[PDB]
Amino acid sequence: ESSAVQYFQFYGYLSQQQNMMQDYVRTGTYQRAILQNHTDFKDKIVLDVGCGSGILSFFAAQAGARKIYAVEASTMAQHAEVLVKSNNLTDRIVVIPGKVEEVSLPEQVDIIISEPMGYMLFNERMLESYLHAKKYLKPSGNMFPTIGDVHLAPFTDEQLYMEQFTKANFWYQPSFHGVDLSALRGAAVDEYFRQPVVDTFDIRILMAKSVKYTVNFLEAKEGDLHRIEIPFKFHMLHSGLVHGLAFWFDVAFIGSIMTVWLSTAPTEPLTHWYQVRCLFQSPLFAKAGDTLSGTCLLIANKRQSYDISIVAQVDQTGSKSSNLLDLKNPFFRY
Amino acid sequence: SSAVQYFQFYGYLSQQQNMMQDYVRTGTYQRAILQNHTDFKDKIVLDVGCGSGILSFFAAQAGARKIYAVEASTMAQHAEVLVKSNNLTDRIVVIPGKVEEVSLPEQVDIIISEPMGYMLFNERMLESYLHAKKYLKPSGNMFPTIGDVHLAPFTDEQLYMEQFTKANFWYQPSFHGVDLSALRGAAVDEYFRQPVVDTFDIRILMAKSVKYTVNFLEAKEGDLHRIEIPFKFHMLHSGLVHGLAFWFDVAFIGSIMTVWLSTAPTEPLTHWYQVRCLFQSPLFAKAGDTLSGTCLLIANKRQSYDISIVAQVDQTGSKSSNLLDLKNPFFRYT
Ligand SMILES: NC[C@@H](CC[C@H](N)C(=O)O)C[C@H]1O[C@@H](n2cnc3c(N)ncnc32)[C@H](O)[C@@H]1O
Ligand SMILES: NC[C@@H](CC[C@H](N)C(=O)O)C[C@H]1O[C@@H](n2cnc3c(N)ncnc32)[C@H](O)[C@@H]1O
Repeated sequence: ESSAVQYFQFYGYLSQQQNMMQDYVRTGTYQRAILQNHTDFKDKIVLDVGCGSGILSFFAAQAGARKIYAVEASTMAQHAEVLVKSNNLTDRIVVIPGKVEEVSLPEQVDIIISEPMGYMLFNERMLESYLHAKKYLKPSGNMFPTIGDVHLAPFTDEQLYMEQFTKANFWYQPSFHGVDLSALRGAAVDEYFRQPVVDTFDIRILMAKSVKYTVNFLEAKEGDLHRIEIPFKFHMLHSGLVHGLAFWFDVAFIGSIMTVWLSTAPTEPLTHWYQVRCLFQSPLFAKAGDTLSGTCLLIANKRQSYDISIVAQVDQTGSKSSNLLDLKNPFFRY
Repeated sequence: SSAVQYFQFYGYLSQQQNMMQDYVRTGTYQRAILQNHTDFKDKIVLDVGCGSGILSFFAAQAGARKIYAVEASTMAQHAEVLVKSNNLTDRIVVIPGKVEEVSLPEQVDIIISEPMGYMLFNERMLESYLHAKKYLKPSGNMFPTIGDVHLAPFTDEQLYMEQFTKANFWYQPSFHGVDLSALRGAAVDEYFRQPVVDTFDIRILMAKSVKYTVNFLEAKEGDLHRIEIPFKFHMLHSGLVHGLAFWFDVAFIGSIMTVWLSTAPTEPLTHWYQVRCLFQSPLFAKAGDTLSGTCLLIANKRQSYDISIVAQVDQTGSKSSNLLDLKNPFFRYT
């Protein structure tokens, strides 16, 4: 409820915009996607969903768009309008303060642009507002990004596991200043392992080819994203302990001229999204040739995020791990 | 509304652990309670905001007959588990709820609490601690008994320049084609509004500190809604005053012994560090000059304070006026 207030306050700070804008892979790929697909913009009507500082709307204008509606719900809207004026684009970019679910637009649009992707793609639940915005999209219209692929792969990383395990085991102490805390170990492990780990890693820690789950933004309905079910079956390529699942995502800007990809894969140049790892509370032993199967379930919550459920098992042994994660509250290990 | 987020934060075992592991903090509380055993032996105790229960366990180690441990977060349930597993059900009673809303079955001899935040007053929990005196027997004691806030002018060219280094990101005429320069002034203002949390060498301090004292035995809840701290500094060192540094001490004034808990820069580091409020316009002062003004802390709806600092060099008449948001500190400690 009031969780939404804090969400939009976060985006009101220029300090946050600076960090975002300094992701050169993010900013550069968006610009390339838009400019190299200029025919998708030339003399067209554009909607920018959550424009922030206005940067994507400026790209749209660079690509020759006739009119851009730049919708922003935080007080960043005021700073956007300052930039539109100072950059002499008042005749083309129209900042509209407010939520995209609530504002009126005078016109339907040829193309929607946005950066709705959060950590693990889904965090922030902005994909829903992005899909909601399709009420303004003409029949023959496009969305940038067009689709999104989430990848997941099993990883081995004892150092990470043991760091999180060691923190939780503070609550295994039997005489902390003479007090037995040990009755709370189970609660601590639950809590610490509930946090997804945001950082990057060497790809050599991945034990199988990634499973991918695609969302088509042209086709999906807002309601589809309330419950996201991702089944998986990994064919294990290396033997060892599986400490959890690594997550990343790519998005594609499928234009009339080119498809441009923005990847957050660990094989690609680093972005501010990094990668996301969900640890198992207890690792699963797998041998090469084994199959690790189960289900990643994402359930939309009232905190602009998802409750994550990961159930995984080594088919050959019946060894099973069940995990609950709180995507809203990641551990930023970088 | 932001009270809900406040209590959610303390519902995490990791946040409780953060404070428990502050050795200076937790060890000093234990030593103040145990070394003043006669203030506790066979006595009735109220622990305001018991969290994990750790201070209530210390009161039990010191021989208290009965300890009412009040906790408003869901941490109350975990504290209860610890009381059971430590076989202290007969002596420690966990009462879930806000100290302003629950009922106690009897009046107490002594109130213990750790309600300090940054610059002493952040989080406004001292209002709850003072509110709790409605449960205190006449001539009952409080641990801590008094609190001192210290302020002193500092010089720190590196810290000051940093603000411009960061804000100057906006001072560029073609960021991917966009003139960002019109936002530089707003970016500067933003950074100066955040109090800086980290530690420093005492050599940066330009004058003897002044102190503002709260006597918890005497103070009323309402006294903390507006805190006016006048200051006159007779300058020890010539230089540019880049702002005011803040720290605090509390004293536990027991029957046997007074024990001090200090967060001073001359003392070992605690989880509170120290806090510096910068001046966007610095003040030049020579040794022997007097730097006078007022630091006014005005309580706000976000469990924090709006900080207004006005300072002048009496000899030159040159002044600096500053507004900071204590709810949004910059954590600089690296
Ligand atoms: N993480 C990227 C960020 C900026 C991207 C931008 N393109 C930048 O680079 O500046 C998303 C933006 O979307 C806004 N936002 C989120 N939801 C909504 C909404 N429902 N209605 C309007 N704005 C929203 C939110 O306040 C934020 O400023
Ligand atoms: N300062 C940190 C901590 C000390 C923990 C422990 N004592 C430690 O020293 O380790 C304060 C505790 O007070 C609770 N709290 C804050 N306000 C209230 C209130 N009005 N009513 C009940 N609980 C409150 C709050 O949820 C938190 O658990």
